[PDB]
Amino acid sequence: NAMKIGIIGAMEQEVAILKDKIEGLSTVTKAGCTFYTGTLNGADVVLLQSGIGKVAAAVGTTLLIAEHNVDVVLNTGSAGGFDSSLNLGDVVISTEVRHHDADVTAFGYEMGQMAQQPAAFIADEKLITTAEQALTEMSDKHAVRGLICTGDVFVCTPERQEFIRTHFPSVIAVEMEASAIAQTCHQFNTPFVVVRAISDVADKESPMSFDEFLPLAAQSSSEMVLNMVTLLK
Amino acid sequence: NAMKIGIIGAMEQEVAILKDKIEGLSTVTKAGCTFYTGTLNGADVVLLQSGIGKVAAAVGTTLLIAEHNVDVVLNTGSAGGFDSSLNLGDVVISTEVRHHDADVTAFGYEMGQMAQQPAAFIADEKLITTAEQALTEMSDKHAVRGLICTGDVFVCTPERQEFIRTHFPSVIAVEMEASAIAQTCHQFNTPFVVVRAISDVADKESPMSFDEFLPLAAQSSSEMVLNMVTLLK
Ligand SMILES: Nc1ncnc2cc[nH]c12
Ligand SMILES: Nc1ncnc2cc[nH]c12
Ligand SMILES: [Ca+2]
Ligand SMILES: [Ca+2]
Ligand SMILES: [Ca+2]
Ligand SMILES: [Cl-]
Ligand SMILES: [Cl-]
Ligand SMILES: [Cl-]
Ligand SMILES: [Cl-]
Ligand SMILES: [Cl-]
Repeated sequence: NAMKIGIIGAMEQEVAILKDKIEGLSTVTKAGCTFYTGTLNGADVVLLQSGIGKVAAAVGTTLLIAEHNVDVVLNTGSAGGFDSSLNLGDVVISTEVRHHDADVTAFGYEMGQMAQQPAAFIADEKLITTAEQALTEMSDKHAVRGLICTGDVFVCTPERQEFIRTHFPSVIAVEMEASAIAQTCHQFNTPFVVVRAISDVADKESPMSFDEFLPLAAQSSSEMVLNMVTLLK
Repeated sequence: NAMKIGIIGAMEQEVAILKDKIEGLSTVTKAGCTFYTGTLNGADVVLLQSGIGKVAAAVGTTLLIAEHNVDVVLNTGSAGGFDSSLNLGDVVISTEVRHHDADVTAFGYEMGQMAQQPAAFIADEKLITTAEQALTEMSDKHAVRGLICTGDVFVCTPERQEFIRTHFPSVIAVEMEASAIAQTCHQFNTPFVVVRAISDVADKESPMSFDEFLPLAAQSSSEMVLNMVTLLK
């Protein structure tokens, strides 16, 4: 018996680096998802390319846990930076994750809290400790640990930035899958962590420059995840 | 072999009427979802209580299709009315569904279209025909057929109604799961239809009157689904 490590990225570029390192690779496709199973430095992994956004991530995470038998989930890829200390390419590690675009305050929930869910999804303590160790193995890579907020939006306006900061002042980064991954993992009682890297600062120029910085972000976040899975073997 | 009809409702009250009609019932729970399997007037059904919101609906729909082997999906329950002809308790039938809260327009997608997804999810022609025949079997029940818009929000402010109407002028009703169910069905190439009923008109009065009319909405939409399953079996 060994841990089975799920790794989730949304986009082809976010998974390709890790894909090509897997040994004893097998491939499955289902519901628009691709699953690459094998070993990464002797760790048993299942690497999922989910697609973008909350529903795609939830579909894929569900399959990853229910059909691919993973024990923990690591979410890799790019994110939009909100913490002022971040630079492009820097790592972000989730302490917790929230939906920035959920509002059932009608019924007394706090902003971001989905009905019947906790207000925040707490990343696993052991996986955070593993992420810290993984970061030390990189060459002078800066990270920030903190709240990651997700919505079905690529944030690129000052108005949407101000809404998010009004309700989630501690937010360090935004993206489009983490809270779906985290919620699904909560429903399945599965440990998770998000270890992404910054592609942009979620401003008006960001949609145009995303593509130029995605390779950097994918490289950083992939190097984190490779170091983590090796630590977990 | 017979068609296996999946039926999805978010809340206990949305599934309770149908649950008690099932014959040869068996129950299982997974990931915060409850699945009620048996027959409804001789049709093979799997009735899912998913939970509220897009992620919960996606998790449940994924299990319903992948693990419970359903061939079609009917989404039941309550919705907030937008079309001016709708009264409390009236039925809404989806022609198509969109995410009202998705925005990746800066990458060229249209409003509401998720990246890597079609702009709208089209309800199945045969299931819509069946819904129309079910509606005729009711005693003088008014319905509107049209676009249903989903988001992770219980809509109850004029500002949010105005945003939705600005971007989706043909919307007939809003709710919190349909686009997740429909996207998941798209990904699984599974037919779907939404056949909900009106609990409120998505205004400032709607948070505190929802509960009074949820039983009415559950009654109408359950009667539609029961009529449909008899026809589809
Ligand atoms: N600005 C942004 N908004 C949402 N997701 C991402 C992912 C990278 N940049 C982002
Ligand atoms: N006003 C509303 N907004 C979202 N979903 C529902 C479901 C019933 N009424 C609704
Ligand atoms: Ca062992
Ligand atoms: Ca290789
Ligand atoms: Ca560019
Ligand atoms: Cl890509
Ligand atoms: Cl920090
Ligand atoms: Cl209920
Ligand atoms: Cl949800
Ligand atoms: Cl009509």
